[PDB]
Amino acid sequence: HMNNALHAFVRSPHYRTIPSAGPNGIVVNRDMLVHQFRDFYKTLQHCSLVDKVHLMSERPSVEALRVADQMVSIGATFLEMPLTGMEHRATEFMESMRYVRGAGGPSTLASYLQDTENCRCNSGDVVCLPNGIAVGHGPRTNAVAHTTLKQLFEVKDSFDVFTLEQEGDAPPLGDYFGFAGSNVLLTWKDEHGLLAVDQYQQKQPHTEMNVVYLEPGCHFLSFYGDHTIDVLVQKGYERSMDSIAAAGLNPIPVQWSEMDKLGISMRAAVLPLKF
Repeated sequence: HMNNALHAFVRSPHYRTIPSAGPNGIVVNRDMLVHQFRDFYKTLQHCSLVDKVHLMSERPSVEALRVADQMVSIGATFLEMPLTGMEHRATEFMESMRYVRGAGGPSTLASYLQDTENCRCNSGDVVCLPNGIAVGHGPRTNAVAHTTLKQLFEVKDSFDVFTLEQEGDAPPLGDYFGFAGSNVLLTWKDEHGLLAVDQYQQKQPHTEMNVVYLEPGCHFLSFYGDHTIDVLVQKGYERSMDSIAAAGLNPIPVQWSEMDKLGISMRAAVLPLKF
């Protein structure tokens, strides 16, 4: 066991402003929610995924829990997202950057995507792979972003940038499509994961991939980068947990019902910074 130098920033929920119901109308239990987040923070603390967990101060909007939206880390680059859809979150991202700097992190973030005209990109649509990234193309991440990410990182000699075309109702790619261990592909069993898997296996047909089919809705957390086998799995998805352990991985159950109902994946609630 060795320390991966990965730092995870999260923001605790503001109890007073937790909505009573999620975007679809299902009931949300704020007492359960703050319970689950404290347990989630403690789970991140003792596992192989991250090294150090940093808690950030409360803000009066449940959107501020989506700390992953601010940036994505590709290699040693901390790539800022364009603010075209989230101008109202500038002051939040700001405050988050003070926590990053205070922990010994970067002084600034790379502004390539912010300096590129008409570039739309969502951090969840970028998924880190063995020697490259898979980027979803669809309702959040447009083709300029794919063009820009390729010139930023693609190396044909190798670092691949796979474009995976998404349907209009696809969630961010990383919510249902991920990597674990050395060569394990994690994907949801719905139209979105199955399409992404069909596309990715054609673009990379040379290294055979162990595809693990999770149940649709099974929130999971695993970022490739030591090939640790720890994968956070939403508590309640029994068969998914079986599928993950059937592939030599370590499924770690996390109670996530209330953040699930809020529309916030575990991935969205953790800002992982590859120091």
